[PDB]
Amino acid sequence: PQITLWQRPIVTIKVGGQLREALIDTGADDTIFEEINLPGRWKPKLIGGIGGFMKVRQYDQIPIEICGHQAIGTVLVGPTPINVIGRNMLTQIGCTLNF
Amino acid sequence: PQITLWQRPIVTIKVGGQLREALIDTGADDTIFEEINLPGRWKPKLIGGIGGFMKVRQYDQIPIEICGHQAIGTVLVGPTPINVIGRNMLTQIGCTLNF
Ligand SMILES: CC(C)CN(C[C@@H](O)[C@H](Cc1ccc(F)cc1)NC(=O)O[C@H]1[C@H]2CO[C@H]3OC[C@@H]1[C@H]3C2)S(=O)(=O)c1ccc2nc(NC3CC3)sc2c1
Repeated sequence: PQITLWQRPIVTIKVGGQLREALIDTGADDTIFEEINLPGRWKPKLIGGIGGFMKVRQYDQIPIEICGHQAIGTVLVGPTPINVIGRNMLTQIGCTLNF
Repeated sequence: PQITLWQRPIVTIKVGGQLREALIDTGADDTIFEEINLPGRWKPKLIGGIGGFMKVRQYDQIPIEICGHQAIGTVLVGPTPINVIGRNMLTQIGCTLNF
């Protein structure tokens, strides 16, 4: 779809067998969710944002469905105030900005 | 223009008579710059992001040029790790997401 920006660009996600909502976030390099339970090994990572840093778990090669489009890639799990779909996944679904 | 997401979507800005670069950030409600000097009255604001909160100065009705497009609106000034153009300005330049 085309999505305008009058409201937060929130879409429906399936990840790890669970359903969530997440913000299409062109300012995010990576994809971050709070309150998901992913399988297998992970690696602790510190990431920076406004406000400072956040410890996350880094999971690699995770399948995700983003508004009906399939992608796989790294998902970070940690205390973000809103789930975000970052460019690592957006590039796989052909998402672009236009003005 | 159309902008893909293989790299950070950074554009050239003029704000307060000064030239800067900033990220087109659909995950940002508001527009934030570090290291700009805006004229006139402002109001202290705490904003949240990953990592926690950040104190900013809130300036209203600030003209900005974003990749050659004119907008006016609220600009927040404070210690962000990267300057961001948020939806308050993106809607005025007709920016949309597409996939
Ligand atoms: C640069 C920064 C913009 C990136 N963030 C993405 C922005 O879109 C976030 C999304 C957001 C919204 C709300 C919220 F509670 C928390 C986050 N917006 C945000 O803080 O907005 C703030 C601010 C703007 O006005 C209002 O709107 C929401 C809120 C309020 C004040 S990030 O979440 O820090 C992030 C994401 C992925 C990522 N991947 C990395 N990988 C490492 C480098 C290789 S580092 C990294 C850092």
